[PDB]
Amino acid sequence: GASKLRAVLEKLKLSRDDISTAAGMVKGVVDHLLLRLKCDSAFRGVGLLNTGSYYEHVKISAPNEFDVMFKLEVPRIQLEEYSNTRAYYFVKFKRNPKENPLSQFLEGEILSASKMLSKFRKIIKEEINDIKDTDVIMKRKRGGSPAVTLLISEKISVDITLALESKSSWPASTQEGLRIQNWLSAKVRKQLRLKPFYLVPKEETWRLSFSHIEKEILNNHGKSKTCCENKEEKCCRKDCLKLMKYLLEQLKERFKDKKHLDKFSSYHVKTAFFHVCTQNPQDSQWDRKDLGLCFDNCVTYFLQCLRTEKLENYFIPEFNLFSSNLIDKRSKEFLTKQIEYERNNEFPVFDE
Ligand SMILES: Cn1ccc(-c2ccc(Cl)c(CNc3nc4[nH]c(CCc5ccccc5)cc(=O)n4n3)c2)n1
Ligand SMILES: [Zn+2]
Repeated sequence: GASKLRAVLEKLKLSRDDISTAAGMVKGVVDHLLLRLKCDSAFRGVGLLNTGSYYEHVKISAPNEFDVMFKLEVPRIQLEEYSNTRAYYFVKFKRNPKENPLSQFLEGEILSASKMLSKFRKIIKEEINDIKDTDVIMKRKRGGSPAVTLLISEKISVDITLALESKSSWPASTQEGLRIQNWLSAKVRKQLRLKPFYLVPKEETWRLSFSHIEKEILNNHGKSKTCCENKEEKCCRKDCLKLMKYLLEQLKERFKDKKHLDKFSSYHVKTAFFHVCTQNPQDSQWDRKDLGLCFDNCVTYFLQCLRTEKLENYFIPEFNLFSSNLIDKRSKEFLTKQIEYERNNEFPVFDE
């Protein structure tokens, strides 16, 4: 069955790597925003999350939809967990200078996201009109984040998310997360947990974000340090993740008229994939020749998650992305059946 999956992956590789002026239109827009933000008092320390993440694609079937993250370092940050949610936090300050750069967004001890987002939108709003280069128009749809969405000409779309960066130890609710010890090693888990973490808005609560960790794992993904560095140990982890992402997008596109799959997104698929990486830590369990079987492990596991309504966040295991209060039974049963139909029909959404 690996023949059809290879073709899907090769078509997908060709649209990725095909010459496109898109990422260059995005970089120029972003560079201007960053310069204008930087000469403002609240945003002096603003920058891009990854330098080279102008062409950062969440949607693997839409090469004109980009997603970028602007970060702002918050020293001496004081976090308070909201309502035992494990993942949502009030942000207050230890306060070294009474007025650090973010003072103008406080309400009491607590940092206001809505007010910080409003000034961020407005500054960006005042630089879009200033643009003489290309056709740029922004759209404000609710949710909190992705905060600002810019449309460059007819096809190019960019989501801009503002995130706070903290360089201190990850919050206690991550303690039992990142369960990579038996796969990538305990040492690697330590090195990654020494990296910063982020907070995005989503009640003026912020949500922990570990965006930046996926690139770190995906580029160094084997139990063997030489995974995918020769022909004797080529594995299919990356391809399985891409095929899972493309499955959800195609299903979401096929059923955009109904509402049942609106709660699901690629991070649900990413999460479930990395849980299978923990379950199956050996490179031999990810042999390239076994693409078809391995993809089926991933599908099977994700379907198990839907039916039991349990999908643990990868960093904060007590958080169930599939709880009833987050996604109702109807939605999960609808997705379960659509995937079964794909699985038992040699995945028709791939040849279309
Ligand atoms: C986009 N959204 C909206 C809401 C949340 C959310 C909800 C609850 C929690 Cl408890 C958290 C905690 N924060 C969080 N959880 C993730 N999960 C992954 C996917 C898995 C992964 C990623 C990289 C390496 C290995 C596995 C990507 C990511 O950036 N985060 N960030 C995040 N997320
Ligand atoms: Zn590999």
